[PDB]
Amino acid sequence: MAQLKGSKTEENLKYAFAGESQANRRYLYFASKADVEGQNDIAALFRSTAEGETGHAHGHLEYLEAVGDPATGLPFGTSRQNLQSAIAGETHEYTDMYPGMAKTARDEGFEEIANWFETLAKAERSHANRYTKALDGLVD
Amino acid sequence: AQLKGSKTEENLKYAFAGESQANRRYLYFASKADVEGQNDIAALFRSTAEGETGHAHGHLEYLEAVGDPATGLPFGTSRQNLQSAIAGETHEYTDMYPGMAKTARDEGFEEIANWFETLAKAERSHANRYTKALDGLVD
Ligand SMILES: [Fe+3]
Ligand SMILES: [Fe+3]
Ligand SMILES: [Fe+3]
Repeated sequence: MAQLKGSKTEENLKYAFAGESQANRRYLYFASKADVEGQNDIAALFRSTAEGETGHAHGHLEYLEAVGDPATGLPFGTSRQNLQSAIAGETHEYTDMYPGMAKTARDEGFEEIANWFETLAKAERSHANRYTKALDGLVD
Repeated sequence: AQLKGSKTEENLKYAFAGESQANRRYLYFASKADVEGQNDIAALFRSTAEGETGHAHGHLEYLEAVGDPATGLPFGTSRQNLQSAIAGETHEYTDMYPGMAKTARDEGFEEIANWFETLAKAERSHANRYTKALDGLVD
């Protein structure tokens, strides 16, 4: 638990959590590509492996509960804590991250990617708003 | 304008990492809600997680033009995807997880060291299954 704070192992858990999260997403993408190809056994293999990566990421997050949410630095655990962290993250995404990435895409000559980032800014704003209403009505 | 070597390429990789993590985080939060009996909050975290799956999917579609953010290798076809997955998993079981276990043991986190060692063994097994699948792929 707490002796983790400020260690290299803390940073390794965060890195491994990021890698495992991405591995799940990547393997599900690969599974859908296998679906389209009619490669049903390969698809099923990707999905089974992706499920293993979910368990791995879950374990990393269990350990990180001692130090804070890797996306925000905020405590996590209870639903009130979780909503507060998700709100903070989402708010940062819609106010700064995606609009900044949109502007840069546009200025580099990637109009469609800029429009995509703007679509995502709108999406995260809707997430942040829904989470806030949920927290506002929470009875714990 | 070429995506390869652009600031936008790097931003798509970063955004992909963020979106991937957001889905894992929100699913974890959904399980905490389930245990507390906050079933409406659980459903909101799951719904939101599904949105983040879409976002990650779209970032990956753009990154197909440049390479797999985990390995730098091409992806698209099952042959390419297996090859990339094998390369990533091999890095994790030979280098990443053993390095992390050594640091954890050195810092006195013995349980965590063993966790990373267990994961190294799991990724080796992943690599081996993907290699078998690639070997018999009808392509
Ligand atoms: Fe894993
Ligand atoms: Fe969101
Ligand atoms: Fe998102």
